[PDB]
Amino acid sequence: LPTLKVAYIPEHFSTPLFFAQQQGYYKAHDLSIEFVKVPEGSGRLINLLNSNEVDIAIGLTEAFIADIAKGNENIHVLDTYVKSPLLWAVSTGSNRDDVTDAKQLKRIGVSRIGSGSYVMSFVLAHQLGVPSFDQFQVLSNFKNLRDSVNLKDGVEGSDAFMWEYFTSKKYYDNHEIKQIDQIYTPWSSWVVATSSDSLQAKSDVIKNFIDAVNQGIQYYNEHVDEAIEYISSNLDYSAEDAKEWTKTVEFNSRIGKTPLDWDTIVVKTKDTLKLAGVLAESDDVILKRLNSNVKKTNLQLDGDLE
Ligand SMILES: [Ca+2]
Ligand SMILES: [Cl-]
Repeated sequence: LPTLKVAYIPEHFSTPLFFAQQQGYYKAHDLSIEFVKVPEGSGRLINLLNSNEVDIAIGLTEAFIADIAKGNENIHVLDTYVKSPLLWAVSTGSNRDDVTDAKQLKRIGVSRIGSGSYVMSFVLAHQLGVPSFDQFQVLSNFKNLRDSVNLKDGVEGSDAFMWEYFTSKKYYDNHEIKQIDQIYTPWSSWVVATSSDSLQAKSDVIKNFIDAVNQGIQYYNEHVDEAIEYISSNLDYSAEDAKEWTKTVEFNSRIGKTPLDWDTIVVKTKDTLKLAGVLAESDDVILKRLNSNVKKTNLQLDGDLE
C-alpha cells in the first residue's frame, strides 16, 4: 500500500491516533504512515492537502466544510473523527468589571475574519436572541486576544472573544481572563479529510487507515486512564484538565463502518457559515459542492473480478 502522510494536530484529540501507533494497528493494516505535526491549525491542514504535501488531514469540521463550499473541489470529507461538539468559551478581561455577561457586547475580538472565533460569534448572538455582531477586532493570535480584553498596551481594546474552553481554562485558573459564557458548536468537532489526488491514487490505503483509527479509538475508550496519563505527560495539559476533558469527548467509534451524519456535519455547518457571511454563493451551488465532496458512504475495496 502507498505511503500515507497524515497531517494531524498535536492536541488531546489526537490521542487515539497515538495509541493506534503504540499498539501497531497501522503496521497491522500494512500501512506506512508518516505523521506530520501541524500546530498551526486546520487552516494549514487544508493548505498541505492542496499542495499535495500530505495525503490525509484531521482538523475542525467547519474548516473543511467552508473551504469546500467556497469552491475548493480538491478537498474531500471522508468521515467524522469526533462525534461530540467543540466547546467554545466566551472570555473577557479578568478585571473587566464593566463586562459581567455576554449581554450588551460591542467589540468582539477574533484571531482572523472567517476563523472559528469569528464564525462562533454569530452562533452566540443567535442563541442570545440578538442581532449579529458587526464590530470585530482582528488580534491575529490567542495571546493578543487576552491582552485585548484586558485592555493592555500594544493592542486595541475589545469587550470579549471566543476560544476553545480547555485552551482558555489555563488562563481562567491563573486569573488572567474570566468566563462570561459558553457555546457548543452545532456540528461535530473533528473530521477526516483528504485530497482528490490522494483519494484517487491511494483509496485502499486510506480505508485501512480509517479502520486503524477505529481500533485506536476503541483502545482509547478502553484505556481512559492510560489516555489521561499520556495527555498530561506529552501534551500541554494538566492531569486534572485531561481528566475532565475525557468526560466531554466522544470519538466516532463507528468511523469507517457507518456513513457520517449529513445533518450534523454538512447541514448545520452550512447554515452557520452562511449566517456568518462566509458563504456568498447560492444555496444550490453550495449544496452541490458539498454533495460531491462530502462522503455519504464508507470507503470500499474494488471487487476481485474488477
Ligand atoms: Ca476589582
Ligand atoms: Cl471550483
